[PDB]
Amino acid sequence: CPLMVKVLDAVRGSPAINVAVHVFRKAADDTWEPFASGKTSESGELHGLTTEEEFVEGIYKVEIDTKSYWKALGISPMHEHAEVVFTANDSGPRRYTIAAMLSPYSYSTTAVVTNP
Amino acid sequence: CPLMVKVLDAVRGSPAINVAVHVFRKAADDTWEPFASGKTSESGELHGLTTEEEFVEGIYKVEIDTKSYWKALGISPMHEHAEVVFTANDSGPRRYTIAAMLSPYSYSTTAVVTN
Amino acid sequence: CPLMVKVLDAVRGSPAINVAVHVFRKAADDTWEPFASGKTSESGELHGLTTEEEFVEGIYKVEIDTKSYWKALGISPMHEHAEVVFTANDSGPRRYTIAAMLSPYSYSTTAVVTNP
Amino acid sequence: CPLMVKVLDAVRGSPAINVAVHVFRKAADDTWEPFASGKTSESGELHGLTTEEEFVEGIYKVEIDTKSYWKALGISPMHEHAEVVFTANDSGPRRYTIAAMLSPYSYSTTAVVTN
Ligand SMILES: [Zn+2]
Ligand SMILES: [Zn+2]
Ligand SMILES: [Zn+2]
Ligand SMILES: [Zn+2]
Ligand SMILES: [Zn+2]
Ligand SMILES: [Zn+2]
Ligand SMILES: [Zn+2]
Ligand SMILES: [Zn+2]
Ligand SMILES: [Zn+2]
Ligand SMILES: [Zn+2]
Ligand SMILES: [Zn+2]
Ligand SMILES: [Zn+2]
Repeated sequence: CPLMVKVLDAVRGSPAINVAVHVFRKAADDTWEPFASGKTSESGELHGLTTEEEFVEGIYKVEIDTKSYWKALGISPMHEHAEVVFTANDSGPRRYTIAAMLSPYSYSTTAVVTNP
Repeated sequence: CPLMVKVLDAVRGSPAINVAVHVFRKAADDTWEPFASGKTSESGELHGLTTEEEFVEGIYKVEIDTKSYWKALGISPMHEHAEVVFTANDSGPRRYTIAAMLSPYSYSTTAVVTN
Repeated sequence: CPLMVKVLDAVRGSPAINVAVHVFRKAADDTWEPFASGKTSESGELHGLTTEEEFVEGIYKVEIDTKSYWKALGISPMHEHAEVVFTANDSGPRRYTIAAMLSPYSYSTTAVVTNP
Repeated sequence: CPLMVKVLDAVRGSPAINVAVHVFRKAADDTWEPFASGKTSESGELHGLTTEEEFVEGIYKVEIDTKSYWKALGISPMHEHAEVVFTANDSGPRRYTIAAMLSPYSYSTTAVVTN
């Protein structure tokens, strides 16, 4: 995969499973145009988002749905999504994995970028 | 302070000094409206952004400028900004501190909400 | 303070208040020797640990007590403590702030080192 | 694998490759006893450390060598190791993955435990 997203639950120490994810690309007029979407697997991973020729140079946003993921805990989180923005391929053929560790009021994200 | 932002440099182990911060609020037409701005102090802190009256319920984005902060290192980061989005909910005015610990390809943020 | 410790609760979005903290210094025989202790304030901070004179060069461990901090949440955490190790003062005086963002199965810790 | 370790470089945005990992268990006399060791692969992952029979309930420390890892950056880190301590199985038996995202003056670590 040119783009893969992986999500972990830092409260229970488990993959975050069946969670919705939306991907956008910034367009000419400055709006976020819809690019790809899905739900995470049993390992907290979402594979198969895009193709090598669809994944053109530009700026991308990843939105992970969190509103009710912690409902069973009794806590409402800081926002309805966890989100990251990244700039891609100003420089060539590269593959990206976006990794997120999530809690209701805190998260850590990392972009791992490799040249095949 | 209804809203304070504090920024740490996780590569050199120090406050991030003199870095630009812009804050926005989501508007009627779904675009981001300019809300408040300033630059961090000697301690990495930014006070005085807004007032209890201007800071109504809604959805807010904090943008921290990182385009050149890493140059002397010889590394260009994952993106020209670090961005945090939060919802200010109920009833009921709260005070917010947004803390961000920054590296070129990673970041950890935390929102602390009191009252 | 030559040494200050600050603790945040990443699950509830609050300072972590009334939490026990232990500090140790490495000895010759390679055992950790007790060096200072206390409980955090209403701001999640612990001030007054040591003096400039007592805070000599060496290797230090900070232990934050977490066993039952999240009991009211229904979760047992990954360990009875969150711990950090650091190497101190190599040239001239330096002041340290150890900051920790805590959840049951994850944490983020940062050392901020400043020249007075 | 009953125990897997994975290491990421948060400064360059890549897996941490060929880095040394030593694992210990808290012994009778309260000292750390050597338990298992290895080096990370091209993916930043370390598999094959132990067996279901050897990995009994107890307290374990994972030590990641970082002394010379950012020398080429020009910075000396907060300490010569990154360390995680966890209690097992507590449980038992579960499978553990310890993930660490590393910078010179910071780190983030997460234990994922499955049955
Ligand atoms: Zn894939
Ligand atoms: Zn959604
Ligand atoms: Zn959002
Ligand atoms: Zn203030
Ligand atoms: Zn800006
Ligand atoms: Zn941006
Ligand atoms: Zn103090
Ligand atoms: Zn204790
Ligand atoms: Zn311990
Ligand atoms: Zn070694
Ligand atoms: Zn394996
Ligand atoms: Zn060590």
